[PDB]
Amino acid sequence: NASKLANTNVMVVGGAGFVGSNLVKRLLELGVNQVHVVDNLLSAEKINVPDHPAVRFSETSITDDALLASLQDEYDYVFHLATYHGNQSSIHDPLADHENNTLTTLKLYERLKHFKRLKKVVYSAAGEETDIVSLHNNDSPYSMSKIFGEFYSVYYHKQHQLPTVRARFQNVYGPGEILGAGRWRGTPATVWRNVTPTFIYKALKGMPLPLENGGVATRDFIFVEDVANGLIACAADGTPGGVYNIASGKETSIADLATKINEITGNNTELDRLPKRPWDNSGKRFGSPEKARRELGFSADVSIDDGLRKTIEWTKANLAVIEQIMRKHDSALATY
Amino acid sequence: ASKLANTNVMVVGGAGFVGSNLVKRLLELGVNQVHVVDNLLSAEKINVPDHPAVRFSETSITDDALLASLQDEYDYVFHLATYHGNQSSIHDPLADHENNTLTTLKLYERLKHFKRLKKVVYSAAGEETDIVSLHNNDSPYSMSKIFGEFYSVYYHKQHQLPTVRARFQNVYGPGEILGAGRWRGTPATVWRNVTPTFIYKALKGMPLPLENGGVATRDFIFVEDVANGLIACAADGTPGGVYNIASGKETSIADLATKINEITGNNTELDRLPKRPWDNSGKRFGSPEKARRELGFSADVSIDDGLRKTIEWTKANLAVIEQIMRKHDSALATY
Ligand SMILES: NC(=O)c1ccc[n+]([C@@H]2O[C@H](COP(=O)([O-])OP(=O)(O)OC[C@H]3O[C@@H](n4cnc5c(N)ncnc54)[C@H](O)[C@@H]3O)[C@@H](O)[C@H]2O)c1
Ligand SMILES: NC(=O)c1ccc[n+]([C@@H]2O[C@H](COP(=O)([O-])OP(=O)(O)OC[C@H]3O[C@@H](n4cnc5c(N)ncnc54)[C@H](O)[C@@H]3O)[C@@H](O)[C@H]2O)c1
Repeated sequence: NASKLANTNVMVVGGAGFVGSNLVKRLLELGVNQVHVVDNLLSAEKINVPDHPAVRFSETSITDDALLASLQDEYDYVFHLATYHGNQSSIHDPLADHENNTLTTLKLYERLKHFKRLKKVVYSAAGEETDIVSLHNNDSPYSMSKIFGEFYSVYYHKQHQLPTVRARFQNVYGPGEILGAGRWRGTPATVWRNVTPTFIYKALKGMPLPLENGGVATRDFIFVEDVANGLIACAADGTPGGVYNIASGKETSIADLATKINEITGNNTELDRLPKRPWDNSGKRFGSPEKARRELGFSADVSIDDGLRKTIEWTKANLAVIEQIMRKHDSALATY
Repeated sequence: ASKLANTNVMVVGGAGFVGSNLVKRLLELGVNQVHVVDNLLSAEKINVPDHPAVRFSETSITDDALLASLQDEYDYVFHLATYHGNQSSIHDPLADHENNTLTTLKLYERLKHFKRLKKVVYSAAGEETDIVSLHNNDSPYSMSKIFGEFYSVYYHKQHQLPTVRARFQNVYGPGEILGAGRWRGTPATVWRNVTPTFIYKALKGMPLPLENGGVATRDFIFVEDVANGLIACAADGTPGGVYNIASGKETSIADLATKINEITGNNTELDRLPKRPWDNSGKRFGSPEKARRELGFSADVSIDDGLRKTIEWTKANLAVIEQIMRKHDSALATY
């Protein structure tokens, strides 16, 4: 049913970003009529927005009142991917997080509530689906903002029939995640965004991979192209008011991540890994991909090896530009 | 309670119903100073006493200049501001967010630097658990109240802000003024809650608009008990903790109406129906046992006594209450 999006008008809030740019690429592949990207480039690079006849780019916050007022009821689908990137940035400035991570969703939904052409509004939430949450689980304002967007998604559906679908995912990696993308957001994580691109960049430079705690921790990585397809499946076939895990169902240890990256890149430097013991990942739960498979026919099948090969090829091909982007934060990094 | 003697206290939302009662009790307790911060969005200035120990900032707590001007000179902060209430919030979720979610966040973001604070008490909505459903929330107001609990837990864990969440519901008593504040979009601005609506109507000798035979029950709690409960939270509540401040006693709306009529001498009819098992089934009231055990707090004002006090206050102030109600006449007529 991904062809349901053929010849439709789509908005992608946060569409200049990592997941967003990949979603935009896939929408254009599927033959959408128009993509309206709304993105303030707070954590993104304009090089991730194509200069394409189906792509309209509004370089403005989705909280901007004038922008919101200017929106017309001409969208079939909306993908809400904006966030304040990410955990560490949000701890550093909870008010910057609120503006770009909680208020975004509320103001977007308040404008959309009277749009009648809307078939689905897909919200990227953070990471068997249950709708019970703990007040204690939340390590950052980012994590609270993500949860709050689910509260809003449920409310706008119940009260106003906004056809929301919540897509939960975690540990996305792949082409288009640029270290240093966007503005300085307070901490070194602006540069070193996530473990996979940090390790790829370091391995391409022939640097030893800074492996923490022997790399015993595991993550369910998911390739960004699979996430894009999962978000599309939610739009086309997800139940309004509903939620879906968009997940690989496969765990990789950080040590094995490092090893694969080193092997593919030919980075012949040491790795300080340790054997996993029963106490190392004992509490850990990963999201089941079963609901999305059963109800949407969606399966995230790109293997970690194939995904890493693609990501590494893209990173190598763009290494100079990535480095120019990272370097803009040299001063802020030095004084942190 | 006397732990607060001679302390400096801030009451955000201190001009409102619960707030004004809390401020009165704090003064009785002999606090050094109360700083009330209130934009009067749902409140009346006559609920702010002229008293040498009260300072009044007629300003939103989200105002940056006000926040920046605050100094680390408070022993206790009571955060009572909200966007009153469910109905208003549904009408305008953005007005709610500004006065109900953003309030908490910006307040906490300022206070996290303050090391004189012993306790920060947040009035949340109604054994205590910290698990919530994404589905339980009928309104933006409801979401904002829950969000404030999330923030309270976070700021304690991350920044050691000594928060205590106080959960209550169905407060009634002197100082709740029908029509208080600005028009917030719906007739609930006037007809705020069932108790003051019924008291007012009974005093005017009008039939009480009892809905569905009054089979619904509520755990009403008298406002002075809520104020003492908040104080017990401040003095002795565990940082990061939560306590139900509750009566543990249910009254049907039909019995509420009957009592109000009996006290006021309102001789008009009442359409009551008998309560059946399927009428309140599964409705849960908050246990007051944790607050009793840990803080020695119990809410002992009976419904009969509280209603008497409330009716007396209303009768005493009926003229001013009506003048306050009447400012919303045009807005009511067009709703
Ligand atoms: N990458 C992951 O592993 C991961 C995991 C779980 C959930 N998510 C969610 O997926 C979404 C996309 O994340 P990402 O990894 O692509 O990060 P990203 O930072 O690359 O993308 C987010 C985009 O939002 C934009 N933005 C920020 N504030 C805005 C505002 N006020 N108005 C409009 N646009 C704004 C940024 O400039 C950026 O382009 C986010 O909602 C994120 O929380 C991501
Ligand atoms: N009355 C009840 O039965 C009840 C039940 C459960 C929880 N509560 C909570 O108790 C607290 C007090 O409620 P109340 O019944 O006294 O209502 P209220 O409306 O009388 O008091 C709230 C006060 O907050 C003020 N306020 C609004 N926005 C503000 C802002 N931006 N900055 C500063 N002040 C602002 C209002 O002007 C008002 O004086 C609220 O937090 C409410 O959610 C009340």
